[PDB]
Amino acid sequence: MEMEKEFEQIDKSGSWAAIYQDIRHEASDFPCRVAKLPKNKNRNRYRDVSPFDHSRIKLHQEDNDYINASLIKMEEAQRSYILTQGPLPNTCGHFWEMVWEQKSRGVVMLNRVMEKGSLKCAQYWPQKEEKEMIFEDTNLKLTLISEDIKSYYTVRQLELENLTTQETREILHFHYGTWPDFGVPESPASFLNFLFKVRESGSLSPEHGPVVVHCSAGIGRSGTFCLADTCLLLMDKRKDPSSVDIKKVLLEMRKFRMGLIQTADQLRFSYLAVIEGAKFIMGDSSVQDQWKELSHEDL
Repeated sequence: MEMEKEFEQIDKSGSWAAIYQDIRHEASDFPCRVAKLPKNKNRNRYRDVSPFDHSRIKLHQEDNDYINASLIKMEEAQRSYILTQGPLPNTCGHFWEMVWEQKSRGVVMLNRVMEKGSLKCAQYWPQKEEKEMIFEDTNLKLTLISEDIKSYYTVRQLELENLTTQETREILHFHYGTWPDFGVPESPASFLNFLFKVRESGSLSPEHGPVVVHCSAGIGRSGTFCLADTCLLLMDKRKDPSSVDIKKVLLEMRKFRMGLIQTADQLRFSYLAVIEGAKFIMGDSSVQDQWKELSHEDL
């Protein structure tokens, strides 16, 4: 309601850039001293994207507990997310160690391994059933069990095994294939179709650890995904769309990780996705079938 009136106003006055820059100016600034230690330079994909000390995920290793990953703990919405960079060749074991220790059930990947001619993410999961991966540094084994390939995204079932204890867990991998770096999804429908696939899996349940969300830096596409989900959840808990202030929610999220949402068009898209998703939240169940058709997932 109030967010739709605000959307129309911003969009008629052509002021998304100024709205977005105001968010950047008001965003929190907290120290990232661990991320900037010399021994961690090769654990960071981007010099200017670091986790805050207060919200960084710590590995349960005695040597070096550092990974470029942040816990976004949304107190009012009662949902947590782990946002992280795309793993590097030397941090793939750390990534799966974090998944194990945090008891996550789902991993949401919003990028491709190669984008714009460069390698934006290591190949951190196995592409063939018969070629499992072993992470010797963290003593974990990862096997591809099956995969469901749709036209613009893929859902994989992985088996993660702690080789120390021989315990195994099913991890779901939700891989969005058509969301360009620094860009927006092709439509609200295709974004929402994917988001509700993650939701329906149970991966966002409070019974599990936080879902792990990443793109290449873990702030732009990842921030858009989490902002839309949190806004929809807030509206759902209250059953009241007009009670949600997207910009306040984004500023709250930015207390836990810098730079969430990287462009004014990604902010604008977040409004579009939440406004459209509100139709489902407020009881028009049939719109989910509409998104599935408009997303052309079965092509």
